[PDB]
Amino acid sequence: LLKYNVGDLVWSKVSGYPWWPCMVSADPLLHSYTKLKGQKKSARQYHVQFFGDAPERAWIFEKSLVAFEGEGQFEKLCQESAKQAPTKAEKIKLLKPISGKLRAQWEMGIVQAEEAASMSVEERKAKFTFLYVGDQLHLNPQVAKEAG
Ligand SMILES: Cc1ccc(C(=O)Nc2ccccc2)cc1-c1ncn(C)c1-c1ccc2c(c1)OCC(=O)N2
Repeated sequence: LLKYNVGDLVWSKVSGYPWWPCMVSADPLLHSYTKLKGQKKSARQYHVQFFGDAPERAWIFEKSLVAFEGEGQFEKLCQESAKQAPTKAEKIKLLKPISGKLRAQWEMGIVQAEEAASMSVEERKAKFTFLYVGDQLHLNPQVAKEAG
């Protein structure tokens, strides 16, 4: 019984990065969207797209995913992440807001993710799925137009 499917929106937590808005999707080369790392039931991964103007994709462990509703969740995510931060500087980094080009990308991503959330599964899959030209990842022409 899978928690997510292609088109579902999630927040992803990767070490060294803030919680990021994402959408579960199929890996363009592997053609799967979920896997068991080492065939262990506890190490399930999902393939996700990271929302923003500079797109990326990755296999993220399900344990590092929280279903996405909106930016309102973000404050509590940082708080829960800082609660178990093994350092005070590590807790300061998590509670402090995002800066630089990363902030710009994160806000762009929140704008696309909240639009995707207001859409149905098939509408958001048709609009936000990355277009792949051989080995190049491109943003959907419409999404690229709305970003820049
Ligand atoms: C999966 C990935 C691939 C490559 C890179 C990468 O290139 N990182 C890097 C770090 C320092 C200097 C230069 C490059 C980061 C991630 C990455 N891991 C976790 N998160 C949250 C991301 C990520 C961060 C920002 C955006 C993003 C994804 O996608 C949409 C977008 O506009 N911004």
